[PDB]
Amino acid sequence: GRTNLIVNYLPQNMTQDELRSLFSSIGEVESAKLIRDKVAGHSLGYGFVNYVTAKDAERAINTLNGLRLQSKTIKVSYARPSSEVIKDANLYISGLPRTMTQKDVEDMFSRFGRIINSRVLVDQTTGLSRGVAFIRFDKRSEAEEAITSFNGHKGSSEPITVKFA
Repeated sequence: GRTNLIVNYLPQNMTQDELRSLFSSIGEVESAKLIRDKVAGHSLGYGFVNYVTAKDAERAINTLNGLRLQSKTIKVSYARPSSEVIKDANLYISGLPRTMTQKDVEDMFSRFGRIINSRVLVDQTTGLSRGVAFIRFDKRSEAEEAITSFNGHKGSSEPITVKFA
């Protein structure tokens, strides 16, 4: 479920602004970067657009890849491809307590390997923590361990589920 996309063949004078604006128009953007020569200032014509939702990221590619601009036919594609993302040491955890927070959940799983990233899910109406979370590990072996170490647990009502996504 990638949110990061790569853009290039961007017109030479397009600005980090026109980039963002042009990508926001499709969804809601976390951050957009235009790659500039730090010293000389000019656009190297690479763009990184990060969405909040994957939905909108998939939406952006469909609508914006191939967009004709100043004869520049820009290319929108997922920053990470299906070659690498598909091998992420990434697991779904339900059953977690509502009091835990991204960091809390992170530290409690520290003990298995290098935690690349983590997202904790909140409720739609209620808004506060849900007990479901996602966690990415450095390499697979660290995740297996969580699965073996935490799949089933405890004074709470339900057992915690750990398994690959």
